[PDB]
Amino acid sequence: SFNIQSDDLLHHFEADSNDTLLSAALRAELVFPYECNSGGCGACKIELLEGEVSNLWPDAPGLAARELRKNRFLACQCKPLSDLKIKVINRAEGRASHPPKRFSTRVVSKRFLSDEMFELRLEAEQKVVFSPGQYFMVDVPELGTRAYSAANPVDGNTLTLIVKAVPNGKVSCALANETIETLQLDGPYGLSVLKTADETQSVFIAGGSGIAPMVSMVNTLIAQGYEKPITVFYGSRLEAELEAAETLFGWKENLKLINVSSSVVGNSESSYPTGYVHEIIPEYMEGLLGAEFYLCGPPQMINSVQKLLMIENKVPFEAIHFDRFF
Ligand SMILES: Cc1cc2nc3c(=O)[nH]c(=O)nc-3n(C[C@H](O)[C@H](O)[C@H](O)COP(=O)(O)OP(=O)(O)OC[C@H]3O[C@@H](n4cnc5c(N)ncnc54)[C@H](O)[C@@H]3O)c2cc1C
Ligand code: FES
Ligand code: NI
Ligand code: NI
Ligand code: NI
Ligand code: NI
Repeated sequence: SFNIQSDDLLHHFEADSNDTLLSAALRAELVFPYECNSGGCGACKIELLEGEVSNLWPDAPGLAARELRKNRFLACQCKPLSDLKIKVINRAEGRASHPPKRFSTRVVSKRFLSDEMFELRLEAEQKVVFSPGQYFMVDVPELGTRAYSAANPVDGNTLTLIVKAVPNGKVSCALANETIETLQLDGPYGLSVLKTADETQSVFIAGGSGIAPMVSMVNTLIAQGYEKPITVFYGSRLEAELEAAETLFGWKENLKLINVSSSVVGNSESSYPTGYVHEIIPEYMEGLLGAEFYLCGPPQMINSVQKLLMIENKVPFEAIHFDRFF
């Protein structure tokens, strides 16, 4: 156990040799800036002042090469080799209600939603807790560990994942194609979560695997009797996934699913608006004044929709929740 000190933190904390600095801080009940826990966003960046560390992923894109030369690391990609003194670069913007914990699961079902998208249902030996919008780190031995979002409302010892098999992707393709009886998880993690307050309505915008946290959040709203409008914009190049989306969300009168197809040929025998979600949203924007927006999944879409909302319209930063998968 190594002692980790920082003037930027409320108190020092211990880190086990097997934890990253970010994981250890969160288990120590500290607020710590992060978003993705996956080396892409850069939010968890630290400067190493005293001590030695192991860099889990030198080529992590969340850090510029110049920053590495200036003794910076990503806390989510950094393990201590000694007691440390660190500087936390960014201001922390939120704290999760449930802290991350390691636990085992049994895979109780696998179901293909389309050629590339499938649903896993997992069972733990104790209740699986999270805030809808959060994710769990799923390890596949000898291949890697990746974040996957809860796709269910919180419910006993269960967890649902919705995974897209990424071409040449190590972990997602293994989850798709292998028969795996047990999975070791660590979570929940994540700060982009369902919130209900003074918003006029809720708007959920995703593409591909980004559907997963949307299903948890929307189905939670349905279960909890949310009465304000819920609008889901969902895009894919594969119309089989748009069709799958129709079955994934629960039903309620105030829920509208707007599937948008960028597919080359017309499939499914159900015509959708064509193009990309950032092309379709503008004709709804007048009616979405005051919404809470949740943006989930792929970079091209989150980038395009972010510009649409904050530049072309006047949606404040505070009304938008970013869940970037990188
Ligand atoms: C917050 C968050 C939530 C997510 N939720 C979902 C979800 O609900 N459903 C879903 O399908 N996907 C989700 N993803 C994406 C998912 O975590 C994987 O990135 C995706 O499944 C592809 O992983 P892969 O191993 O198959 O592909 P790979 O291309 O083999 O690896 C995926 C990414 O990890 C990079 N990488 C390479 N080496 C390492 C390393 N040592 N450590 C970490 N990363 C490395 C790769 O360069 C690549 O960019 C989420 C991602 C994030 C950050
Ligand atoms: S939380 Fe570490 S790079 Fe995103
Ligand atoms: Ni102490
Ligand atoms: Ni404390
Ligand atoms: Ni809770
Ligand atoms: Ni455009």
